[PDB]
Amino acid sequence: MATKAVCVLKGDGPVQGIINFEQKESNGPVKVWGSIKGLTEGLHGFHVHEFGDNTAGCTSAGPHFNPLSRKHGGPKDEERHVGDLGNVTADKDGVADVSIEDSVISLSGDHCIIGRTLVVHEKADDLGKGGNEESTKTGNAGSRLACGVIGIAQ
Amino acid sequence: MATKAVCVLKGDGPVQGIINFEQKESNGPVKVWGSIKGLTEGLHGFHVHEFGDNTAGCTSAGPHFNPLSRKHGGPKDEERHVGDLGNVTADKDGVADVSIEDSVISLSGDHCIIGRTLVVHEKADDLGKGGNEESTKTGNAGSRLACGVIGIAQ
Ligand SMILES: [Zn+2]
Ligand SMILES: [Zn+2]
Repeated sequence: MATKAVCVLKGDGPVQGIINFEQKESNGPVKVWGSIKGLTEGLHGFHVHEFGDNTAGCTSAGPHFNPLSRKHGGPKDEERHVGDLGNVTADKDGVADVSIEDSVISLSGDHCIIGRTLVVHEKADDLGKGGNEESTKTGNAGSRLACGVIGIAQ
Repeated sequence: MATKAVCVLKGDGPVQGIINFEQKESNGPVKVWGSIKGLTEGLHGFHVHEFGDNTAGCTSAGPHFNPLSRKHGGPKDEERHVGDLGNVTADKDGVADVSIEDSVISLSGDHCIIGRTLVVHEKADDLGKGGNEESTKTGNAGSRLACGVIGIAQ
């Protein structure tokens, strides 16, 4: 069973990064860390999308991974998509040194995110609190700057 | 339980392709089809490798996916790696039309190839019948020309 995964995020602009995942036990959290560069300073939505399909770049990854058909939320919310990892923050150099721990995604089982797509977005995810229709779907995080398929790692 | 998967192959050179996987029954075969271009005319090894890790390009994909610790063979041989999908054939325009049906790989359970890497190789795989060590490991198929993580598809 997988205890590590990795994702190489690429896109058509300056955004690119490598993100690691580790889950030492299948009943425990997944640690998510890595570095993405090229980002405008501040918050960027950071989500696992349903499909690991990059045939049309980031668009073919589909919507946020949402096997329980919930509304969009922030990672601390009970009402959230499985793929709702919230925001990552880039510094004044444009670098996001990601450090997230999440207990809803998994590397095995029904919430398994291996073979799905991680996407870093153009804007802040409002964590489902924006009061418009879009907030309940995407958090108003805007376009997909860079993405990659989440793969099993050694 | 995935029934469809896709893989976008890319590498440092011109080899590019999209390969689709479909498995309508969990205990049934997998259909594998699509097209790779930019290849030299002739046969190229076509394998699922163990890690869906592209951090160092196709090198970080590691060895052929081999959960049952067998020897390398062709896809019709009973002694084979789970990831041994034989050769694809490129025509004079450098295009390989891939169409195979395989009963050893799966899109679910312990042989599951989602999150691993499909790699197209520089030379013909000798199907484990070239009589040196290298043949029983890699089939002497040589360099990795392009690869991608195998992702869940709609
Ligand atoms: Zn969401
Ligand atoms: Zn092999």
